[PDB]
Amino acid sequence: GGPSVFLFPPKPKDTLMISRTPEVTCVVVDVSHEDPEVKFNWYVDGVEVHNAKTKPREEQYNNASRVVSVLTVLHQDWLNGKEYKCKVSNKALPAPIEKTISKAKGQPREPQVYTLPPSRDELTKNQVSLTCLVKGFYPSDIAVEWESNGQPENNYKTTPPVLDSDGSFFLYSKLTVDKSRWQQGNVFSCSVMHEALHNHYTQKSLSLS
Amino acid sequence: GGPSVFLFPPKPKDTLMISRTPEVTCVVVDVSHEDPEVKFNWYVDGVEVHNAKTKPREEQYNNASRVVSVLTVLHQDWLNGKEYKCKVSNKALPAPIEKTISKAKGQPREPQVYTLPPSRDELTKNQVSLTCLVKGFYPSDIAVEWESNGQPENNYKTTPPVLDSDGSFFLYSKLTVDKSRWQQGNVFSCSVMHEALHNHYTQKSLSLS
Ligand SMILES: *[C@@H]1O[C@H](CO)[C@@H](O[C@@H]2O[C@H](CO)[C@@H](O)[C@H](O)[C@H]2NC(C)=O)[C@H](O)[C@H]1NC(C)=O
Ligand SMILES: *[C@@H]1O[C@H](CO)[C@@H](O[C@@H]2O[C@H](CO)[C@@H](O)[C@H](O)[C@H]2NC(C)=O)[C@H](O)[C@H]1NC(C)=O
Repeated sequence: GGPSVFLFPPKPKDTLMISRTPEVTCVVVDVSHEDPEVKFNWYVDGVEVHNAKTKPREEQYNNASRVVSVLTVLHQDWLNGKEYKCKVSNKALPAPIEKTISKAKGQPREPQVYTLPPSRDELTKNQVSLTCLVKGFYPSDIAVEWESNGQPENNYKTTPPVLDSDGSFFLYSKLTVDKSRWQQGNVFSCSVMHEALHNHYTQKSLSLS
Repeated sequence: GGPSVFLFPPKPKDTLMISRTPEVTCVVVDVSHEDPEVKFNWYVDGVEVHNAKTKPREEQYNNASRVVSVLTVLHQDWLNGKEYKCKVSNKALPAPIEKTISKAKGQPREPQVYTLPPSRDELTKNQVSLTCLVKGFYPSDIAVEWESNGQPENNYKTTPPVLDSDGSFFLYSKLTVDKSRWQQGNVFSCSVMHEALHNHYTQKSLSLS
């Protein structure tokens, strides 16, 4: 017994590209049956708005319900620091629950992007690691991708952002390719999207030296 | 109203060095005042043991209490996969809460450790990044450190372990030094501790080529 509220920011890639649709998501869990109806009020910088959409009710595994409201946001509103408030009114609540999110505050800093070839030690293995170091960025909302000849690469993993000692963030992205592709002289690229880059996008290349 | 239980494994460095003292920690939060007393029963592979120690009661910020029991463990017991069960008996509980932890199961895999010098692009900055790539290890319990001339370095950060595509883990550790120290020819070392290394320890060096 007891309903709670979680509020999620848009996905980094979505806020950075005008072609994409950034959304903020209000998730209500433990919806007491005795009180199913949930009213959502949305506010952007205090001003109530209405372009939200409540997706189908989902059935939890505890005799309770999950109701999700999704609010489409303007890229520029999000990047400019506007606050999004989701107001959840229920009967099983002493008062409406109000949650709030916004972009992290603080001076945006531009990611420095560095590509690092495999250690000579790794050339004895069947596959090698190509490393993309992304550092010095703020806020931590970022997306990183790898590609070669214009097509996405499958076998890569990216660390979460890590808080660095100067208050900015860094991460690494590791791409794994067969040693044969590397040694031939194939060219690989690390793409980085972040608000503090020109056109929200930079890429750095890496191939055999 | 309602008491819960969290169970924490020992610290990686502690299980790997015989000189250190690995402990498992049973944390009880929301200790209903009406029922303060908490009895701890500890079990190692089902066998009850008694070398635990209950640290001073702490006062939460919700009219409830926090009681912590700490169990000293044998390095080899932990690394061999023995299960640690913490049994919390309280009056405000329908039944004693039993929680359980053990080392992650699965074939231990040896970390491959690779040191990577700064990208040539970074030599235009006042400080440079020295990168230690640690990959292919299992389980994810690991510790990484940096040093030069036998002394620990201050300015480094290590990513959490990341699940790689073959089911093993990797991480990176980034050491930041003034460009001047790098270019002079100072030698830096990345130390790695993990159960699947000989003597639970390896290190790799990195200096100007
Ligand atoms: C699922 O939750 C509902 C409440 O949301 C439980 O229902 C109530 O059951 C009590 C009997 O103990 C009745 O007095 C209430 O009037 C019921 N309320 C409603 C809205 O039906 C129900 O018992 C729960 N299901 C299970 C299997 O435990
Ligand atoms: C802190 O928690 C205690 C219970 O752990 C609360 O105490 C009880 O208060 C009710 C009155 O509403 C009494 O009928 C009970 O007998 C009390 N129990 C005990 C063990 O004292 C107490 O009210 C809480 N403190 C605050 C400030 O809310």
